Amino acid sequence: ELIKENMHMKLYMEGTVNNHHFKCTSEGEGKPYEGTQTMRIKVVEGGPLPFAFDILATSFSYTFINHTQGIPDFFKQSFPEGFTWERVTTYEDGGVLTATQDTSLQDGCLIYNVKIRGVNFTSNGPVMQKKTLGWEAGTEMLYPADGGLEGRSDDALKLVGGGHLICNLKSTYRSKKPAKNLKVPGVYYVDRRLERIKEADKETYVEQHEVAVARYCDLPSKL
Repeated sequence: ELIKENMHMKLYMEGTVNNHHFKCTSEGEGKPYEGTQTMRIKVVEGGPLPFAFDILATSFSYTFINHTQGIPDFFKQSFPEGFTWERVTTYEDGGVLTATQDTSLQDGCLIYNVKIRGVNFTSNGPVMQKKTLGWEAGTEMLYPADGGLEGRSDDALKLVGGGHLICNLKSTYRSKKPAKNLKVPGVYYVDRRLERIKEADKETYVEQHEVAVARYCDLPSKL
């Protein structure tokens, strides 16, 4: 098939957070049908970043979700054309980060092109002060909306001192195939655990791992 048991990826990211410009690149690999993946990330312009790398972590890969129980897989079905994602992330203490991503497949390698714009982060808040300690595991709900899918989650960012900062994610997923080799699923959920494995040099080198598994809701139904 086009999405093999093992797949590699390359990513290019550019953006600005509170008017601080940066670029990142990454390379990695994963098992798309197991829902696991690793990325080795470099900040290649604008490093060291004057803000928590964690706010970028969820912008570095939907092809690597284990879609269990035969859930129609909008992402894997989109190849060879690929798909795009876009998102607004709203932090409860003010910051808003928008992201646009193109996912393509080129000579057997997944290629990600991501652009990020973050504004209104409080200068003495935990993001700008680099007082974060990674993400809690989380659940995204995905549902069909306008010949595509949308997604929603509320995620918890760990803070120095043991607290959490919550943000809300609203995503839209659009296939580059025009619904002709694409079966779109019903409402479903993706459970994820994204972990930072290594970092060096003021977060200008970061290794990240994610496991992501899609599921219907299991619970018994009276109807």
